[PDB]
Amino acid sequence: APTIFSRILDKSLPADILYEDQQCLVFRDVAPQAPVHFLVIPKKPIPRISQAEEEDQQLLGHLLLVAKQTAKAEGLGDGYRLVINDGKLGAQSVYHLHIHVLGGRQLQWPPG
Amino acid sequence: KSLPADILYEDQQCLVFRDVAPQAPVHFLVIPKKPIPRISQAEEEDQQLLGHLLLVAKQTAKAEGLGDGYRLVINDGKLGAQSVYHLHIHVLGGRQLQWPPG
Ligand code: NA
Repeated sequence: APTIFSRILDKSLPADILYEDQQCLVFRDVAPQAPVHFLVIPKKPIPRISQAEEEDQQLLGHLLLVAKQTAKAEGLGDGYRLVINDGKLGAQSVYHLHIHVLGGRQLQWPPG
Repeated sequence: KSLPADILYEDQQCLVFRDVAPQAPVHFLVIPKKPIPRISQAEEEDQQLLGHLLLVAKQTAKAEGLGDGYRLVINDGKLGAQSVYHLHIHVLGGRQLQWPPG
């Protein structure tokens, strides 16, 4: 059961790719919820953060470092929010691990 | 009346404690013991620690009974609504989270 992210990864679905390496891919959200809204995904198709395991420690740290690097590259110096959704109550849309990065507006509280 | 503080988890690398102004029936906070003021100021040397914090977040979520789903949130700076200038991972569960996430 590959998710739609398999098409972003294999480039069969065009996307605005901000960053790519052997471990991960970064691309703009199809439906931005802020002036800047992008996703950091692992190439390893970890379905959800609840299903990450000890072996994924280095990859998970790499995803946060790529998120904060890309946030700087996208001019989010006045701040931003990183979001990971798990499961139904999380509103997880796609069952491939992704970090949302939202900036360029005041994010409110609570976070949904 | 702010709720009583409570540590859910502690190891050599981190502390997990309840949010005393919770925004969900389950709402806790994952912090490194290492002084990292904000995620934008993490550096390459923090890679293992940052993955450790996400694994602790997921593990604590399971211990708190968040099997139906939950949300992890990291705020950076004023536009992120970052309230304390120390790295915090917010974990929220026990209700439907909405979209957008603020
Ligand atoms: Na201690």
